[PDB]
Amino acid sequence: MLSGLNHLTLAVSQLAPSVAFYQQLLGMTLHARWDSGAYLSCGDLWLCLSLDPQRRVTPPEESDYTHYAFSISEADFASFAARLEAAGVAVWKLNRSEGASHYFLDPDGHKLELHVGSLAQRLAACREQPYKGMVFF
Amino acid sequence: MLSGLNHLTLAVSQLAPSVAFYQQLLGMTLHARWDSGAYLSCGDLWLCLSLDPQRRVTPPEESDYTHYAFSISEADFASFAARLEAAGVAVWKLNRSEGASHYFLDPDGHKLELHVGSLAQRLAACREQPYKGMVFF
Ligand SMILES: O=C(NCCc1cccs1)c1ccncc1
Ligand SMILES: O=C(NCCc1cccs1)c1ccncc1
Ligand SMILES: [Mn+2]
Ligand SMILES: [Mn+2]
Repeated sequence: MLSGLNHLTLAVSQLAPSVAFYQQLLGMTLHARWDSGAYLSCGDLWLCLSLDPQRRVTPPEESDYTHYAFSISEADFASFAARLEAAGVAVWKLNRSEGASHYFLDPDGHKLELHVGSLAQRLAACREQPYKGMVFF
Repeated sequence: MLSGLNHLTLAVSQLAPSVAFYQQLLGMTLHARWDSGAYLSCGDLWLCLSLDPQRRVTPPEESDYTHYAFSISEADFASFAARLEAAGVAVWKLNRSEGASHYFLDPDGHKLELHVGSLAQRLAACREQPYKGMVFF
């Protein structure tokens, strides 16, 4: 039986800018680094950066919608988004769904998001206003 | 301040086979499905499957090392891996370079993993068998 997400591994083309982004800009804790990767944590999340020459710096129009959302409080959302903006971090989508969301790109074009709100909150909103074809279990 | 992973969203090319993979084969909990997506949970993880016409079925030699690992206990690991194998689930890696792991593919070629152990346990193991050049902070 699976009990949760164990870790998220992102392939990166250059380790130093990726460590700078996740540790310094995004404030994650750096636990270890080696010649070809790093381990960070963000709350319960175990993040691994893996140096991979096969990683392409990928424009958002050229990747699918797969993405990784980080939790932040409503109170902290706007100043964190403003930090990303000051740092020149690109946005790949505008929010049009419930709960605050900021959609931003990492140095290799990994699609990231800041989101406020849980699955329970989303399901409650969907019960009131179901998406097309929506069924609950 | 970021506090963990709010959700993982995977782009899928065919919604029904992907729901079946995560719910029926992997045992995740299905909460809702609609014409263009589904919401599941795996312990605390919120997983969203999003139907995306841009998603391609991608062989593992064509994608980078980005991957998603799910936690499983030491008692359950081997029999879960063996059932994925008996079900014909494709694989993408064999060498256990980060502990007790089984590497397998979803229907679209998303790179998945079963892993036993926490970040703390991996750091302790790495102190004895470090990756090349490893430093601990
Ligand atoms: O997902 C299933 N089987 C693995 C498919 C895959 C082949 C290669 C990667 S995943 C499945 C789900 C429900 N009922 C029967 C079978
Ligand atoms: O063996 C299991 N599930 C995969 C079955 C499938 C085979 C092919 C598609 S789904 C299982 C056993 C006990 N409790 C929960 C799950
Ligand atoms: Mn999202
Ligand atoms: Mn892994």
